[PDB]
Amino acid sequence: GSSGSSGDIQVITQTGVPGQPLNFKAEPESETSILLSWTPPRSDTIANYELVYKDGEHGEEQRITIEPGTSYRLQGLKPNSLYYFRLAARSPQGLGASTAEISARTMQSSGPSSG
Repeated sequence: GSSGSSGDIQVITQTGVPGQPLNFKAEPESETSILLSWTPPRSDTIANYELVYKDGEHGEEQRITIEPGTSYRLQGLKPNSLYYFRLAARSPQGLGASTAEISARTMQSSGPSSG
């Protein structure tokens, strides 16, 4: 109606975190596997990356322990299914920034011919 609050959470600025990677893209390497291509920032010291994925829109935001490199191979997915993905450099001092929410569609698996 009229009564307003406009009360936003006072984010905590703690200088000391890595900068989200660049050239971040996801491609369906397989029907049950997906490859991710990203570019690591200047920060050489990297523990790992956070991959928040969820089954479609009503999925669960699960995190995976990825190795501190440039790319990673994810396995164990459903065919012809949408799956969201989000990368975010993880430092031993504090979490960094998360890349743009990108999603990849698995390959269209053929039908189980009876015969």
